[PDB]
Amino acid sequence: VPSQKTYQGSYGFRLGFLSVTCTYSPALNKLFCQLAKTCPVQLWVDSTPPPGTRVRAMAIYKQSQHMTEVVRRCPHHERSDGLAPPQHLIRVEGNLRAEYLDDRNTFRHSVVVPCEPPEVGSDCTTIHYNYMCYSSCMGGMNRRPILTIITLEDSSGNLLGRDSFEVRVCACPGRDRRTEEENLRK
Ligand SMILES: [Cl-]
Ligand SMILES: [Mg+2]
Ligand SMILES: [Zn+2]
Repeated sequence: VPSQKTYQGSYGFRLGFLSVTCTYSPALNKLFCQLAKTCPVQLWVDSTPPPGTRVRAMAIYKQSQHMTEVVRRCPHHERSDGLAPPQHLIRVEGNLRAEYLDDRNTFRHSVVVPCEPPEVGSDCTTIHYNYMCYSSCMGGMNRRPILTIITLEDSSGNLLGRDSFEVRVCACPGRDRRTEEENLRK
């Protein structure tokens, strides 16, 4: 099972977050988003990682009883940008250099882009992710919560930093965030 251990590493790596289409709960460390819509995830570092640094996104099941199962789309949502394979839950929007990878040992999917410097007008680098299947989809996540694990890696795949967040893909992310936050209070 892929580690979800937070690891700021030598570069001080950590994530930040911004009709609601995507909303992040700091209290829950949980992103709520609509199907296939833009999810801006910010990459923050204290110092600039070397040339060739890469950023990988991968989904895992949050519950220990499901951690060994590969997160994939349900059959219905398999059937596009002509780049993300139809089985991949997570895709990147707006990056000409996205790589879609299947682990040969674990069968897990991931998407990698080069680590780029912050865009003009921003103190951080933002990646736009899309989630291609609902949390509730029978045959896919089937109501099981997931984590997205973001790893900062060197050009050879070695770990430089790690952070993570829970995700719910749902039709009414603002309402679902409110319900889960109010339920946490009560
Ligand atoms: Cl659900
Ligand atoms: Mg955090
Ligand atoms: Zn689905």
